[PDB]
Amino acid sequence: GSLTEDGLSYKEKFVVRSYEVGSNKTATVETIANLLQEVGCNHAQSVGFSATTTTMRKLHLIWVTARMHIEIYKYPAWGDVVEIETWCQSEGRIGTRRDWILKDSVTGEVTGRATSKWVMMNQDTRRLQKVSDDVRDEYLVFCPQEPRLAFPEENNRSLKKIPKLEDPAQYSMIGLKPRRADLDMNQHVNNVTYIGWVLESIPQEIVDTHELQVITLDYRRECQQDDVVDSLTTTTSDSQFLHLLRLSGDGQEINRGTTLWRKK
Amino acid sequence: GSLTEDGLSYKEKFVVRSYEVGSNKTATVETIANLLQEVGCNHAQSVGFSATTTTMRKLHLIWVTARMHIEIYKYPAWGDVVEIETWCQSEGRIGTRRDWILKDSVTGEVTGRATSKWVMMNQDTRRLQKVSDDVRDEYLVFCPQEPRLAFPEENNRSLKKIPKLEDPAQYSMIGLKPRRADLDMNQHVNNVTYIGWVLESIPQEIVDTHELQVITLDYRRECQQDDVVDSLTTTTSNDSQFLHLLRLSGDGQEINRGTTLWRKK
Ligand SMILES: Cc1cc(C)nc(N)n1
Ligand SMILES: Cc1cc(C)nc(N)n1
Repeated sequence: GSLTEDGLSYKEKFVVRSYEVGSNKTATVETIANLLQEVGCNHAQSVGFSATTTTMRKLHLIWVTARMHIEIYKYPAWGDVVEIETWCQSEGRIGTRRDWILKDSVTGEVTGRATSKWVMMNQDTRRLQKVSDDVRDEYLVFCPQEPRLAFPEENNRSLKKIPKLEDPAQYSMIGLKPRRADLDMNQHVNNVTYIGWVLESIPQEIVDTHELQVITLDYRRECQQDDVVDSLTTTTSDSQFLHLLRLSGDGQEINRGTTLWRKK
Repeated sequence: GSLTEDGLSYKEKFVVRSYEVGSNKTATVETIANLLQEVGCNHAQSVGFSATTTTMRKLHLIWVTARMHIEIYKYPAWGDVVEIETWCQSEGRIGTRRDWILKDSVTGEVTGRATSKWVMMNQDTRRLQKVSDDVRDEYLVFCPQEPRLAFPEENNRSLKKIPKLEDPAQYSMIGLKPRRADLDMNQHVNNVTYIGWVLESIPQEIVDTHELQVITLDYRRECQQDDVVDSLTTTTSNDSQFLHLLRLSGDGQEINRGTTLWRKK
């Protein structure tokens, strides 16, 4: 991978691996979510980060995902080359936004796109807060000044309010515990695991007869290593579903989202 | 990736990804096991396989893993290039053997090596069978004629008999169900998931103060999508040895058994 000519975005090609595809011989949405996360990490290293800034490290402040939205038009097949272009952008005092464009390496056409909202939060306390001093100026030099959105369209699927799933849920997958492979380098549950857990309540018949077109996921709380999750789903409709991830015990909401599926 | 000059082995380089490393910023043993499986799939595709042969597809026979042995000297760090060289070899009427050599792309030294035993199974009835004469002459052209072992040694740990864990187990991880990410393109539980499940019963303190040096894993039965596994472990030993056992939570049907060796950091 490498930064573009202007240095305001990063590009990287990937070859789809055999263990990364589903029954239809095309990359799974979790594989795509992993590749976006990988290209975002490389963009952060290529600009001098480790993701954190100078003032963000002297003060115990980290970046945490608040929302992830992924729209796929074509899933790359096992063996295909896919180029993802990512970039950061300021969103005022709210936080940072990171967008991605998935392209086919042979045809050059956009096969998918994604957007994500990020918030501040103290590492040692887990608050929210916001700052504009050194922090805003530190990443402003690595972001395009004029608006560059992956989903520009006024009133689009990436900015909609997600409602809370009412009980009882139509479908459910209970007793979901994360394992060492689900944790990251800091021993925190990877954000991609929540995507796989949300899709665990989707019926197998829906998966075998439909393709996941859109997936919006709001992040409310972090599932810990010793926690157990309950995935809940209800059909609201193409097929639309409302999702809810909560701790098996108290019923503490950790995630909520929506999925759209097209007939094959 | 690409086949070597003689065409009797395949080489492929990989860049270690951020999501593929553990707490020590080095690739996990499951990531390594995935890269060996990926380089093995590309070697099969490059020689004209898909990894069944012409007679194997006609007779409804497939290749199944019976044993996996992995010995790691150095785990590649996040961002490092690692080149794995794999090759097939006939093992008489028992089956095939596939070996791997992990090397560092910058220093060129061997950072790990692995071996695996494969058997022929009827796709439909899941009945194991000895390799017939017609099948052996189809893949012999893609295997080196003279013995080429990754673990040649007189008494290596890749050919040792693994005993069954006695009850009660010292450590255990109960209620392990596979998810859609654990299944492969044929909806079968990936062989790498069993490695991650075996290590689920290993204490967190052992992981945080030791590095996995050797892992031998015998495959007895396959875990299905709707099955639940119980991982069991017992210490048998500076180095620490453990005996493992994977069994279905219900009936207690053994699906896997193995051993792990760990050295102090
Ligand atoms: C916005 C947000 C996201 C996450 C994962 N946790 C918290 N507390 N807040
Ligand atoms: C040797 C072997 C391996 C597996 C996964 N299943 C069976 N039946 N036999």
